Formats: sequence, C-alpha cells, structure tokens
Amino acid sequence: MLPKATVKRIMKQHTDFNISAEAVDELCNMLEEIIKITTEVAEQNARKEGRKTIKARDIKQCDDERLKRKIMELSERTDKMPILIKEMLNVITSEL
Amino acid sequence: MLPKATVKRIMKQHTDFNISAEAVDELCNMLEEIIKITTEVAEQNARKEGRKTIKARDIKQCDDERLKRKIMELSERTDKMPILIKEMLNVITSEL
Repeated sequence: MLPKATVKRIMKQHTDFNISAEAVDELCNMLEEIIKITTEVAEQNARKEGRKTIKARDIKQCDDERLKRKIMELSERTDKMPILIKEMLNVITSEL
Repeated sequence: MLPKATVKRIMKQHTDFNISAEAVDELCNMLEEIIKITTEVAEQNARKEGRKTIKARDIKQCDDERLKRKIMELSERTDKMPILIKEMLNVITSEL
C-alpha cells in the first residue's frame, strides 16, 4: 500500500489548496491501479522477448500513429471500464 | 519522489518476475506525473465550484458520453502529449 502522508505531501507540491482525506484516498486508489496494470503489461512485454525480468524497455510508448488508433478504439470500451481508469482518463483529457 | 522500494513492493504483488531498478524508476516517474496532473485538474474543479479545498468530488468521472467524446478528441492530440502520458495511455490501451 502507498503511504497517504507521502502522496498528500507530493500533492501539496502542486497546489496551495487544502486537500481532504477522501481526495488523498482516491488518488492513492488510482495510483495502485496504475501500478497494477503497468506491471502486468510490463510482464507481458518481457515475455514477448523470452525474459523473466521486467526492464525499462517493457514500459513502451507506441509511435503517435499507433497510439492514436489505440486511443480511438479505447473510446468505445468505456461502458465496462473500471471507475479508477475512467478517473485517470478524465484527468488526462481534462489536462490536455 | 515516491519511495522506490515501496513502489517495487507493490509491483511484486502483481508479477512473479524480477524487476530492474530502471523499470521501477520509470513507473515512479509515471506515478509522480499522475499525482501532478490529478492534483492540477482537481484544483480546477474545486475552483469551478468556488472552493479552496480539494475534495473527492474533484477527482471525478463525467458520463460515459462526455468521456467518450474527450477520449476521441484526445486521440488527435498525441503531438502535445508528454512521453509519460503516452506511456500511461499505452498501458491503459494495452491492458483493459
């Protein structure tokens, strides 16, 4: 589990606002979901190369044209999308 | 700066593979970026409602209808996407 005091400390490096305990909890939940799915994808990537060790190369950025299709296809898998993932995407789309 | 040891410990709850230091560092970079943009978007939602406190409601999901539209429009914005956001989106579109 991630330490809530550390997450809130980092949050307050990006805002002067007060931050509720429930808000910190929700970010921690999203962060844990991110750790989970990145690690699972990284393992799948190490497997494709026959490795049993996750390396930096297993966290990938697809070239812009493939990632553009992959996002467009994702736009139509929202109805069964985990809440934590919808929240992440809401943040990413609200920020850009 | 999240503690890299505890992030790797969370990773190992989801994979049996070894994990290199550089992989842990990469994920930590992603997590720090997520903390930043989630807090920045949260503050904006707090402001829109006249508050100076980030609450759980500011880490939000709209509808599956508005989210679907923003994910479509996100697909046309790869060029302004920082690498860390691209890696997050690659993970999300590779996983589930």
